[PDB]
This record gives sequence, structure tokens and C-alpha cells, in this order.
Amino acid sequence: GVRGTCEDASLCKRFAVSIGYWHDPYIQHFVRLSKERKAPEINRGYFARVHGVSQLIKAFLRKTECHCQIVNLGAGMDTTFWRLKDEDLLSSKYFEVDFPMIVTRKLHSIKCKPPLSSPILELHSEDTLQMDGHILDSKRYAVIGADLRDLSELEEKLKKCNMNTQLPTLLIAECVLVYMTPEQSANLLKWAANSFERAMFINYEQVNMGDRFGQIMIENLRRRQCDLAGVETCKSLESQKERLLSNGWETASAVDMMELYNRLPRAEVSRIESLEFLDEMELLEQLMRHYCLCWATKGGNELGLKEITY
Ligand SMILES: Nc1ncnc2c1ncn2[C@@H]1O[C@H](CSCC[C@H](N)C(=O)O)[C@@H](O)[C@H]1O
Repeated sequence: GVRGTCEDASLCKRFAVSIGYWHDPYIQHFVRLSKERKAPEINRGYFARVHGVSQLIKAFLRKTECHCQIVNLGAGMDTTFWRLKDEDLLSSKYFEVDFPMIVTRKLHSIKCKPPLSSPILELHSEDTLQMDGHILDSKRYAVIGADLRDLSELEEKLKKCNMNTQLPTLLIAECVLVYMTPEQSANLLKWAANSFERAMFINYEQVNMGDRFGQIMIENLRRRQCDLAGVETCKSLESQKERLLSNGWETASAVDMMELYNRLPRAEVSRIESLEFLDEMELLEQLMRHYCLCWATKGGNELGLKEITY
């Protein structure tokens, strides 16, 4: 069930892109275009998610002048590496982690499609990519098959791909931590904090899950054999912040997605709202109030990391 979320996320993102929510010429190479009608509330939610996460990544890249690493944990078919390259934003090295099966799928897409492999090769120090098995390693981009609940495997394979614990490092978990136990996600967060002197962590996932709407969401996901093993932490923005502060992080900010959406520039909101008609604002408000964007920093005072916002 948990691996299946990668496909769902990719399917939803490509669909939103096809309607014009944001620009992504790469996602087509990793997933088919869904053909059925969706709630516009869902597309707006995906846009807010992607925008918020992107804003935070770009703020980190500005503060570090791109002299840094990005590690995307549970990255699925994310295209952020290619989209950043196009914007002339390239970290020193960009790392992705997912289950071996998911990584195999992603490497197959890259190997089959020159629009994906070429940009990687352009920046590499060799005239070829070694992509056998569950690892792609290159100068500026690595994709690693590892179970995030096995921290020894995670660290070993990241270090095999020359992850440098001395660079300011941004770690991202976009709709990932909720699938592991509270102990497993806490251990991951603590591992990250212990590993890096100067760091930032972005967590996007559910929030306010104790109410009826949240209980219904949980059961709809348990109905598809996909348990929200970490949903306890999604009680509130407070429980989200506490998990960060109690596992080695120095700062913790969190916002629900409705507030984020309400704080978007007027131009972005007008553009977004132009794409599809939405009849009842309350379904939207409800959905947006049950997701959150959280970020934590440590050792960032010289870089001004605690000043980063969405
Ligand atoms: N224990 C674990 N180890 C490695 N990957 C995991 C994991 N638990 C969940 N994942 C991955 O987390 C992803 C959740 S779907 C979200 C994908 C991507 N971050 C996006 O936002 O578009 C899936 O690809 C799933 O395989």
C-alpha cells in the first residue's frame, strides 16, 4: 500500500500540470496522464503543496548560494532536480531516496528517455551513467534505493554516493513520514539532526486529524491497504512542531495549507482560480486545513536559516 502512494502522487501531479497549475515538462516521462474528472479542490491542494515546498527550497538555495546539498526522502517520481536546473538553481549535489522498487522504476524512465538522462550527463564527470541496480550516482545527482526505517542502510548508501556531512543540507519529506511509525519518523529526524551541523528539514503532510473529517480520511486510506502509521503526530500544528524540536532541531515553524493559500500573492491566486470552477469553498477550506507545511533548522544563524519562510 505504501509504495502505491508514489503512483497516486505522480498521477495527481501530472494531472494538475496538464490543466496548467504549474509548469513541469518532465513529469510526463514518469507517469501516464489520468483521464477521469477530479475535484478542483484536490488540484488546488496539490498546487499549494508544490508551491510551498518550492518556496522553502528556493529560500534555502538563496541563503546558501547553492553551496549545499538537497536530500529528498521518499522522493517518488519528483522532478525537482530537472526543474531547478532549468531555473539555473543547482545545489552542489541533489540526492533522492525511495524504496528499491520505486528507484528501479525511476531509473528505467531516466535510461529510456534522453530528455531526462541528458541534463544529468551534461553535469557529470564521465561520458556515461552507471545505473545498474538500485542506485544512480553522478556528479550532481544521485538516486538511492533504501528503506527510510533502516537508518544504517540509508546512511551507508548516501555516503557511498559522496554525501558530505560538512555542507549545509536540506532534507525534504513531502507526504512521507505519515507512512512510518512515530518511533521510525522520530528516529529519522534525530538521525538527520545528528548527521548535520547546519541543516533544514521540510515536512509536508496531514494535520488536525483528530476530527471527523480526519477520521474519514484515515479510513479511506486504510480501505486501500495504506495505513497512516504516523498519524498520531498529525494531531496538530503543535504536535508537528514538537516532533521536530524533540528530535534535535533548533527551530520549528508550521503552517496549515489554508493559511499558506490565503497568503499567496494575489496574482498567483487569480491565475490558479482561473483554471477551474470551484462551487463550495468549504470543502476546499476543510481539505487545506488538514494539511500542513513544517520546517525546522539547526546551526543556521550565520546563514540566516531561521529567517527562511514560505
Ligand atoms: N520507509 C520508506 N523508505 C523509503 N521510501 C518510502 C518509505 N515510506 C514511504 N516511502 C516513499 O514515500 C513516497 C510517498 S508519495 C510522495 C512522493 C513525493 N515525495 C511527492 O511528494 O510527490 C512513496 O514514493 C514511497 O515509496
